[PDB]
Amino acid sequence: WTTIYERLLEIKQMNERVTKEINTRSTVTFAKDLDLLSSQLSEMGLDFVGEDAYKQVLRLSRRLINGDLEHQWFEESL
DNA sequence: TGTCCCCCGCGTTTTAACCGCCAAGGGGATTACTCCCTAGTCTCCAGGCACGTGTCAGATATATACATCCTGTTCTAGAGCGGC
Repeated sequence: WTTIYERLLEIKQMNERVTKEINTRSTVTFAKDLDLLSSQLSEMGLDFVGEDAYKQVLRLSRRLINGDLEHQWFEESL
């Protein structure tokens, strides 16, 4: 329990920085023109944009325990 | 018959083998729609089969000729003996 608690503390302490990192993810428009952005997790909804990172990680852990997340995709998302 | 070197029995230390556990994602298995081509005939005709036959390559034949193998004779090297 203390190990899981400290892991989630490590998640939450930098959460206020990563949340504004993905919220202000300034995608360059030139790569938008000829389609080089990584849209692998954007197709099935594993992206973190427009939403708090900790709550999304909580739902991700819930579905990861549920066994319908295709583990390596959750690995790449993290 | 001998030998010696090639293989077996055993001590030690790694080493990957098997089972313990977890996902992954191509992939075997199943179901369904549909579409091509293969089952089944009609007719025929042109390639395939039975018959007939001139013929041209193979076999028989034999003196001739290969052709290699066996054997006899001679050449040369090696060991033994005798003299200086």
